[PDB]
Amino acid sequence: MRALFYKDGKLFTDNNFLNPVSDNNPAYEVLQHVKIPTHLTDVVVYGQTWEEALTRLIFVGSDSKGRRQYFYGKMHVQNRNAKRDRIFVRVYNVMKRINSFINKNIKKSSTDSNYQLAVFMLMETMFFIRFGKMKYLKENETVGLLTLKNKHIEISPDKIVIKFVGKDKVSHEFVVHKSNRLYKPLLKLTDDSSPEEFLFNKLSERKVYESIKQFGIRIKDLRTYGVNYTFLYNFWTNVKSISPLPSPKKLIALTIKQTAEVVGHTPSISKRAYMATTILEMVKDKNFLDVVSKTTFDEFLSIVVDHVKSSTD
DNA sequence: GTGTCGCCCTT
DNA sequence: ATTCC
DNA sequence: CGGAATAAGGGCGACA
Repeated sequence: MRALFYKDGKLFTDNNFLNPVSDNNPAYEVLQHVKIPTHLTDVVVYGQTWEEALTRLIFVGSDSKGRRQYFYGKMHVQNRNAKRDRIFVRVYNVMKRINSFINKNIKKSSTDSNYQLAVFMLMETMFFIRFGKMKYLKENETVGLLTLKNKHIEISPDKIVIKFVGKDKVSHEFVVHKSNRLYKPLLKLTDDSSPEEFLFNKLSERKVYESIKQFGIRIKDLRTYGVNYTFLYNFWTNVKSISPLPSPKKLIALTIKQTAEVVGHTPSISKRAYMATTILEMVKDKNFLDVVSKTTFDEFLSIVVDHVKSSTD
């Protein structure tokens, strides 16, 4: 669709606002259905009907820091939500490969990029930490996995504590005890003598992208997966543990709250942006609780994966 | 090859 | 993404 | 619970 330029209710083909579109351009219908936020500038509106806008990019504008902010139609958003079912199955199906890659590489020297990649994947599948692009470190002092420095790693004789300030200035602490798979290779990777150096000093964005590619997923998919995996573990444990069973509502709520606290974000975003939609609806089915009764977690996980498989298509 | 940018899209 | 409503 | 408002993340291919 053609990008039209918006000024004071009016649409133009050029960014200098010298060439107006016709009064019957279909994007004017779009403007009847959406509010252009007053805080955005340099607004671009796509030339399309409202029906076409439902599934597409509608408009873009610059916020006060000059960032381009994109607004999408409701069906685009719904189609986005629907993907999480598929992502959840896909990661489950590739986890054994990821663990095989970790185990193969985690015995190498700490200066070997393959070792570092192994430790990156292990930390990620254990803690679901965000990728950590350098750009937000520079722009906002934001730390994620790739931008961890030795300063963020605190070594005690019993434990290792990873603490850093991540997206939206939300502080995070993850603890790695002596008995953890991760403890030895993390202790090995960290350089106490160089607080300001990156932990993953032989990695880069490109090198991470190239390595994750072999598993058919992105790093953020490991986070989507971990949220669901964690919800399911908690759901199972809850059904199995709490003496008088809470109401349905109360149980889902408790499970989300627990899951969101492990992951480090709000219950609201956990459900809105991470939980697979089919998982959520199957957990409302009162016929489901009985299936849970006498499963192992893996049997339980395996039934959920199968139901999500046959319900995504 | 590297570090960054610019666009798109997501949380 | 958090916050607010 | 849900959703509006707006801030700031990730993914990917191209530029310097």
